[PDB]
Amino acid sequence: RIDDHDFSMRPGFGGPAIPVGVDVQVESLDSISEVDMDFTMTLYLRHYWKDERLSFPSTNNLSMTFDGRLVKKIWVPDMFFVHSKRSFIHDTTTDNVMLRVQPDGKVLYSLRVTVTAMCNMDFSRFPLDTQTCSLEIESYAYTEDDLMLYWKKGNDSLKTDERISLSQFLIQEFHTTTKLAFYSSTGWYNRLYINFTLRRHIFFFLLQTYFPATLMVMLSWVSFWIDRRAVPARVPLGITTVLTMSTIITGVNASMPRVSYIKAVDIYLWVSFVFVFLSVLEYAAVNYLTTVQERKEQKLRDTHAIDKYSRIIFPAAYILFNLIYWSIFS
Amino acid sequence: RIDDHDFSMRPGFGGPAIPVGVDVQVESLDSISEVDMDFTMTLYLRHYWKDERLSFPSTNNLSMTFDGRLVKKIWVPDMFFVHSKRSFIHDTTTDNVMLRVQPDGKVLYSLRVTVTAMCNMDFSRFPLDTQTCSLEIESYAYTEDDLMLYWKKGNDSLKTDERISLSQFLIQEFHTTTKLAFYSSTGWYNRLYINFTLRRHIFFFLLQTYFPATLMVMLSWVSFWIDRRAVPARVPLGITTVLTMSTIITGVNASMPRVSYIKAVDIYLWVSFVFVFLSVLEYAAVNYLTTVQERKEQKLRDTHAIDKYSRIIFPAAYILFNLIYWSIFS
Amino acid sequence: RIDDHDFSMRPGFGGPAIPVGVDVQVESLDSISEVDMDFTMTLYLRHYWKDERLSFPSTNNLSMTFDGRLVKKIWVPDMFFVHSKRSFIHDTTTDNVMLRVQPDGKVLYSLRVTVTAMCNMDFSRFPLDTQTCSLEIESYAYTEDDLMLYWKKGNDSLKTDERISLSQFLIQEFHTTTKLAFYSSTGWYNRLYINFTLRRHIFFFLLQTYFPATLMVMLSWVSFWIDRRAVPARVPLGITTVLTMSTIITGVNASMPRVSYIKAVDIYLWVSFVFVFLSVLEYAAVNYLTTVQERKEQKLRDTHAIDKYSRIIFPAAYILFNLIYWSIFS
Amino acid sequence: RIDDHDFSMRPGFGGPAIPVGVDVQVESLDSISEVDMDFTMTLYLRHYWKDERLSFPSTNNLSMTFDGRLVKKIWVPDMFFVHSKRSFIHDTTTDNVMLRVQPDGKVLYSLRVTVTAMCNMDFSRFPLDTQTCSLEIESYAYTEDDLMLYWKKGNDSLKTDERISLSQFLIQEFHTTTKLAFYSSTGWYNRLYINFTLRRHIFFFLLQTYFPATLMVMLSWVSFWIDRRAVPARVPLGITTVLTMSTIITGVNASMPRVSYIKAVDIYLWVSFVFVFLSVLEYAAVNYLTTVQERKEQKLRDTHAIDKYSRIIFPAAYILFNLIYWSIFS
Amino acid sequence: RIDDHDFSMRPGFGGPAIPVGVDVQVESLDSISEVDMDFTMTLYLRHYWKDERLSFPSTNNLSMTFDGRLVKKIWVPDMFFVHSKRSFIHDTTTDNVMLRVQPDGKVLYSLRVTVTAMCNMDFSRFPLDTQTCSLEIESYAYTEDDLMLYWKKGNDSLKTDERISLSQFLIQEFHTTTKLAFYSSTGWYNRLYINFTLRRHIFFFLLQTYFPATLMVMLSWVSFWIDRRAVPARVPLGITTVLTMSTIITGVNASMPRVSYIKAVDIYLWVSFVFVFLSVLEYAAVNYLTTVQERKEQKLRDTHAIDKYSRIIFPAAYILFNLIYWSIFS
Ligand SMILES: C=C(C)[C@@H]1[C@H]2OC(=O)[C@@H]1[C@]1(O)C[C@H]3O[C@]34C(=O)O[C@H]2[C@]14C
Ligand SMILES: *[C@@H]1O[C@H](CO)[C@@H](O)[C@H](O)[C@H]1NC(C)=O
Ligand SMILES: *[C@@H]1O[C@H](CO)[C@@H](O)[C@H](O)[C@H]1NC(C)=O
Ligand SMILES: *[C@@H]1O[C@H](CO)[C@@H](O)[C@H](O)[C@H]1NC(C)=O
Ligand SMILES: *[C@@H]1O[C@H](CO)[C@@H](O)[C@H](O)[C@H]1NC(C)=O
Ligand SMILES: *[C@@H]1O[C@H](CO)[C@@H](O)[C@H](O)[C@H]1NC(C)=O
Ligand SMILES: *[C@@H]1O[C@H](CO)[C@@H](O)[C@H](O)[C@H]1NC(C)=O
Ligand SMILES: *[C@@H]1O[C@H](CO)[C@@H](O)[C@H](O)[C@H]1NC(C)=O
Ligand SMILES: *[C@@H]1O[C@H](CO)[C@@H](O)[C@H](O)[C@H]1NC(C)=O
Ligand SMILES: *[C@@H]1O[C@H](CO)[C@@H](O)[C@H](O)[C@H]1NC(C)=O
Ligand SMILES: CCCCCCCC
Ligand SMILES: CCCCCCCC
Ligand SMILES: CCCCCCCC
Ligand SMILES: CCCCCCCC
Ligand SMILES: CCCCCC
Ligand SMILES: CCCCCC
Ligand SMILES: CCCCCC
Ligand SMILES: CCCCCC
Ligand SMILES: CCCCCC
Ligand SMILES: CCCCCC
Ligand SMILES: CCCCCC
Ligand SMILES: CCCCCC
Ligand SMILES: CCCCCC
Ligand SMILES: CCCCCC
Ligand SMILES: CCCCCC
Ligand SMILES: CCCCCC
Ligand SMILES: CCCCCC
Ligand SMILES: CCCCCC
Ligand SMILES: [Cl-]
Ligand SMILES: [Cl-]
Repeated sequence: RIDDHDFSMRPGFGGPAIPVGVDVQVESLDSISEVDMDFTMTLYLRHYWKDERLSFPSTNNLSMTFDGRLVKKIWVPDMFFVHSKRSFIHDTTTDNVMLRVQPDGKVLYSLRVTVTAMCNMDFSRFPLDTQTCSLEIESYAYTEDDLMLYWKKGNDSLKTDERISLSQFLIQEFHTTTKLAFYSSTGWYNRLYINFTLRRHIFFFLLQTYFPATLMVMLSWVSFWIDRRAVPARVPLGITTVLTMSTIITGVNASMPRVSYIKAVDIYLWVSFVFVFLSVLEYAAVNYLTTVQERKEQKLRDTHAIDKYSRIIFPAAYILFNLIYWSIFS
Repeated sequence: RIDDHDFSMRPGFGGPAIPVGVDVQVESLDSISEVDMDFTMTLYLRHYWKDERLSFPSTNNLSMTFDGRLVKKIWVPDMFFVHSKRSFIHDTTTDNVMLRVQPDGKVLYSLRVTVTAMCNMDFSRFPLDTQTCSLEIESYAYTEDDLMLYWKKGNDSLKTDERISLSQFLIQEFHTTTKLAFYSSTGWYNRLYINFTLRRHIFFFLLQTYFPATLMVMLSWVSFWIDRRAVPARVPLGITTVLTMSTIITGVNASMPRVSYIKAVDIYLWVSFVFVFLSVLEYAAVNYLTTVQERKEQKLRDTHAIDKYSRIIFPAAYILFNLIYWSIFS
Repeated sequence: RIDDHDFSMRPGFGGPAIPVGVDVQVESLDSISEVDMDFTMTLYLRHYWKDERLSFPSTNNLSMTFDGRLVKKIWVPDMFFVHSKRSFIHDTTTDNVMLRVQPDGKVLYSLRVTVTAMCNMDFSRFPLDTQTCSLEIESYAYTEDDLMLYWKKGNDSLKTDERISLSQFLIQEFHTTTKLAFYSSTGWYNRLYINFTLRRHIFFFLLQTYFPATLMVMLSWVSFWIDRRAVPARVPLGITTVLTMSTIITGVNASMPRVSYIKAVDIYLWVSFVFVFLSVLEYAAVNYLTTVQERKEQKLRDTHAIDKYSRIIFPAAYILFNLIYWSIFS
Repeated sequence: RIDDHDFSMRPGFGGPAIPVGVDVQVESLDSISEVDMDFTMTLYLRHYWKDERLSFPSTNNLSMTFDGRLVKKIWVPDMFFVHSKRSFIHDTTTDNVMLRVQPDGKVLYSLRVTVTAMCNMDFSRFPLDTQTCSLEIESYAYTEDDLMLYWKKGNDSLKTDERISLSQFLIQEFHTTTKLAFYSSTGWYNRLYINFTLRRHIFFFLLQTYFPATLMVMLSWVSFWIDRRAVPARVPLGITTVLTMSTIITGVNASMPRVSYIKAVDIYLWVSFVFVFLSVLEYAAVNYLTTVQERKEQKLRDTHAIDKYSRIIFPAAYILFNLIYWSIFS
Repeated sequence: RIDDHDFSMRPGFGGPAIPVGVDVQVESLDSISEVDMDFTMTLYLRHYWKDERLSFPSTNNLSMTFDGRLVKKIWVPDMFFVHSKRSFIHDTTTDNVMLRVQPDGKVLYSLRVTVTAMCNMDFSRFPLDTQTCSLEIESYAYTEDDLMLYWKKGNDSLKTDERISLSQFLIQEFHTTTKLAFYSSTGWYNRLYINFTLRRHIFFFLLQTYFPATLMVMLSWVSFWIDRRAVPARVPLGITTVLTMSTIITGVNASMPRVSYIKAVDIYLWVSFVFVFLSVLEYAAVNYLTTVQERKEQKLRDTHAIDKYSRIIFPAAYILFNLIYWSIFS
């Protein structure tokens, strides 16, 4: 009896709020953006409510599935995703819409959607960071006085596919919560949350960034073991180490997020750069002192202490730095 | 009585202009494009007007929320964003539209939209710049004689979310204004403005750009303290420092905005490059003078002054440059 | 008699399930993304079923072709692609839809669609890896009690275009299968699968990555055949070889997948890098020992063993590593 | 009286052609793509014509504004942009359409559109080039016998926003013209043209490209003043200068247009590269001659002329090249 | 008399096939993608057929042009592009559709469309390659028994714009062909082909890639003319040349197509790399032999043949390689 009723008014229009239950199955997590600070998810969204205007006579007490072109002729709750950037409903080969109605008016409605939603990421410990994210569901036009939104089975209303995986992150700790939201100009609304945690894998970053910089720092210590008389052997080695470290730094910066603070990897890289710089300065000082001594001996007419002490001081300083660093950012 | 009226005509058609009030809540600022000089904002837009054709009997003077499919059967204000590049209305899971009507005909109409709009950025002080942006709302079809547009609550009609954030900028000073606009061929219209100010964070740029250039300039000064007899040691240091500075400049230029004037960072980088070039020329001059002196000695049959004066002159000049630069731009 | 029936209800509504057969012809395989882990396909999809509501009088028992605007007036199966990211129906110059009806109600329905679908990839043997993929077809609203989905001709139902070719992969082993799916809140559904296997071509990687690293290792081995007394000849060669290998590694990393586990190419490149590093350290040790001996003889007042042994030891270790590597990874 | 007419037929159907006037205001120039040779423009397009089927009684002879849903119910001129690649009408918060009708049937119709259209470009003088572009408006379905398209006022029909600007170009000389177009299979049509000129800002390219190459040539000239007995000093400087120039050329080539002819900047860069190459060859010749003479003198048992002549010849040749180059391309 | 007919059936439904002629004017060739293997074209597509149901009384025997909203109420041929990736019809400021009807029922129907279509490119001779491409037009629903598709004027039915051009290719030899296509499940269909040939310009590659590799190979040959006693001159030169060649190869490989076989440019580049490698090995051999002879002289107590032989062998071998290469690949 579609044609006999006005479906621009909710069930119970003018009376108490109508309960609407929600059930979600998560299908996949498609991508994460560190410059845009958002994520994309595909899910099946289910609604439960009753409308006495949709009853029909039957002897079986069983639900029937209808084509889905009928959805545009009846009242349907208006859910939307808060703090989202873009979304759409899949529609091949037809709209991905299910409608099942029982003889007493109970309705099950189901959509397949894709949502891109924002989140606040902290990179102060990158690439050792851990992030938390949430997707928020809320009705748009109806306040809690007209429509009451809740999880259909409480904590049991959220399911996930076994094939959910991201190549760069470990996904854990799915759960659901609720909260009441307030708008100064419209009223009070009930929000539903889907929360989860992401843990990044660190092997790639270690192998591609920490390994080369440490190797170049250790290469800069070769200079201390070379006879100081070979100036065109010790100067080129230091300057080439500086050039290699700078090129590595640029190549790494080509792929990094940009924030108003500095990530742990930046601290590591610039400490290595300063170490190489100080090695070059030390050799310059040694050469100057040797020349001065030669001039004084001419006027009057072995390993230099600085080299033999730096051979111990430099490795100790780097080892201490690494101990503190991997005790803090473990 | 939707079917009993013609809603292609405005309320008060043929008579005085109909007042329309506006109220905006800002949800987020998504991105800033320095190449295209624009920004993307998501907001809630609310309209207020009275229409006697939409009155209905009641007892409680309370507004009732209707489905939202009636927005295409009644008259609605026609507003658009001026100097925008693209925009859309969110439509998952349905159109994000609210409609509330009071018994006497007062209407509340609400939309959720995403808009990309342009702004004129001045990069002459980059990366220390400050920009002023604005978003403009105006009616399209109706001049001020047909439609009167104003802020609903004065300067209290703009609200912002606590989660507004940008990774590169600090946002401040949201406020609203009005101004009359004129088109030669159509008439006079009234604009509404939303203004805000953006200030860039500078630590990332300092560490990634200013620090390595200073370090390379300081490394170019070691040549002054090395014995002038070691030509195959002093020449490679200068040419390698020049090469490293060139690679750093290229890597920096890869990510910068292009303008017909110079930004502060380019001034700093090219002054450093000139310093390294001059150091190479100084060693060339010393070598030539030494050779000439030796030739004179042969035909007749200590530290060269240039080095001992350059060791003082170069750091003093660079410090003077840094003082002037960081007093001008700070 | 389109106007005499209600086509919001399936044929057999209230009774046994309606059998629906499926045929597919694959037209092309468009692209593969190793970052988002998906593939794009264009195919022709065909549906077969009977509907006695679509009969008409005739003497020929021959199919008639109808315009295709009639598709939106009649009941049609609602197939969708499981685990897909986006899809669309081509619509130039009109919708690519065919409708062909026999006098007794047998219906042939055909669409041209493009689908992007996700697939999990294992990159541990990259670039020698073999990948498998599948596309899944299922009904959205009807369970196996309402709709019976099957392959129309069993194994003969899948045809492919002669022109299917990807520049990076060899495509083989197309075949089909079926499985029964379950959703905890809706019911049981029958899934159809299209399976295929990809084999990557390896010539490009052999030319671009393995060759330069081997050449650089053999170039670094030159150091052991140069007289050890030429320190400013032997040190620069090693440090420049390290710089070149780092440049090569960065250039290769620019185009490689990022996973938490190590790929074969990364193992090869970093083993080569360590070989060069060890060569530099060996020369440093030789220089130090020579200087120590000279000082000892002065206090008391030919080829060094290490170089002679390294000329044999280094190539043998590299050849053994290569044999192991190419036995493990084929 | 919309419902009493058939609006598939133009006014005057079967008789003389209906005149249509056009007036345009340009709002912005959004972007320019040198790779694809196109530009993006946003404009307001206005149409003027008379249709007596749209008359109505009135007492004040004043134009009235209608909702804009009526455009789809009445006849409208069908203008399109020739040689465009894509376009759209802005539709937030509704279609940006104005419709004003006078009591005697005169109609004003106004659209806000964004068009991307091609502009052919000659890069032979890049980056000192000047380009011209045009946007073309034409009727699709009606020939000059059915529709007469003209500029509503003349040269005064084009207005531009005060804020139109580009980050790379100076915009000048907006004006209009008309021409008659012919299609072999359909007929003759009127075209309207909007013409403008773009001139590039040179400074950025000068500083980023010409300055480094000149500095590197002047650095390669340093070799001529170094004592010819310092072979391990003179060879590295030349080879490192060549490497630096190659790196600069690659970094610049990352950003340049690709055409079948040669741009000016390529001429400058490759001439500089040839100069550095020649400097290296001259040093090689000097060393060979010195060794030959030394061997002859030993068997029998000052500055070399080539160096003293190169010190004069190289700067003079480069200065002559610059004097010619900056005169040809002005 | 639109409402008096059922236009869901083709003209002649139940009888012989209806002839449809096709006429095409090509407006532009917009882009070519070598990574995707496709191209984009904009064209005007014209159809001719007769329909007695569209006859109307008249006195002038002339064509009448209709609005184009009638296309959704009458029967229209269903052409589509085979092996296409995406396409659309331009719709600014309205649908770019023309419809003309003669009194006897003959119809001219015209569309302006943009199509992306695939092409199998062969890059063996890149960048000296020549490619052929085609665009295919076919009906979707009607077999050759129901609809006869043919060129309206034979080979004179294809016209091309005078402004068609591509920056990287020369376009030649537009012509048309036809063929009969078979589908195993549906039937036989007529296809129309639009052919063209593309020739790549090679000046860009000759300047950017071949020239510097030849220059670096010739720079490697300088070492043979340098006194062999200057080891720290001849070793650094070779290693720096190797580094420069590797950087050049990386920079050019950054942008080139990837295939399972080797392109001509990679053959040239890697042969050059091998030449530089062999020069380094030759100098190492010379140094070792000289040291061995000096040791023999010590135990007993001119230019080396290898260098003077290589001064002839290396240039001649490179010349032979170039003569063969430029004779095979033209
Ligand atoms: C630019 C580079 C690679 C380095 C720089 O210093 C080095 O040690 C490298 C070397 O290749 C070897 C040595 O000849 C060099 C020189 O004097 O400066 C340069 C030369 C060319
Ligand atoms: C869901 O989990 C939360 C975790 O804190 C818990 O507080 C809540 O009681 C749980 N609800 C159900 C229904 O299990
Ligand atoms: C509310 O009702 C009172 C009467 O009780 C009336 O005076 C007042 O105008 C009403 N307000 C509105 C906004 O309709
Ligand atoms: C709103 O407040 C701002 C605060 O700076 C003020 O400048 C402006 O004049 C105020 N406008 C009105 C209408 O009160
Ligand atoms: C086709 O016609 C034959 C008679 O020649 C008849 O026996 C058969 O049932 C018909 N088939 C269909 C599908 O109508
Ligand atoms: C049917 O074909 C598929 C193709 O992959 C094959 O796997 C399967 O074994 C075949 N089954 C039979 C019964 O032939
Ligand atoms: C213009 O308007 C005046 C009234 O101001 C009216 O008298 C006159 O007839 C109108 N002219 C036309 C051409 O409509
Ligand atoms: C419009 O003005 C321009 C100004 O340069 C002129 O070139 C052109 O001929 C004028 N056209 C007409 C129609 O007056
Ligand atoms: C040609 O047109 C005239 C009307 O001008 C008409 O009378 C005549 O029948 C037409 N001839 C043909 C062959 O259609
Ligand atoms: C059209 O021209 C092509 C050119 O190759 C030729 O093959 C074909 O036979 C021609 N057809 C006609 C009808 O002239
Ligand atoms: C194989 C990875 C080694 C990483 C070492 C990191 C030392 C800080
Ligand atoms: C044609 C390239 C061959 C590369 C072989 C690499 C062996 C480690
Ligand atoms: C700051 C621009 C310098 C340009 C120098 C050009 C020399 C030919
Ligand atoms: C200006 C183009 C030079 C091309 C040289 C090619 C040498 C093989
Ligand atoms: C800059 C190093 C100088 C050393 C003086 C002892
Ligand atoms: C070498 C540091 C490893 C740290 C692992 C958490
Ligand atoms: C955040 C660092 C600021 C430094 C100002 C001199
Ligand atoms: C404002 C122009 C500055 C140029 C500096 C080289
Ligand atoms: C080219 C500069 C050298 C200076 C010697 C007088
Ligand atoms: C398993 C990690 C190997 C790293 C070799 C450098
Ligand atoms: C790195 C120096 C090696 C010294 C071993 C005796
Ligand atoms: C390679 C240059 C040699 C010069 C002989 C005059
Ligand atoms: C630049 C000074 C040159 C002197 C030549 C004798
Ligand atoms: C240094 C060349 C400047 C040219 C200005 C047009
Ligand atoms: C055509 C490929 C040849 C490869 C030779 C190693
Ligand atoms: C590595 C090549 C050395 C040549 C003398 C055996
Ligand atoms: C002395 C010049 C030899 C040239 C051989 C090609
Ligand atoms: C096709 C021209 C080749 C020129 C090689 C020097
Ligand atoms: Cl580099
Ligand atoms: Cl480099």
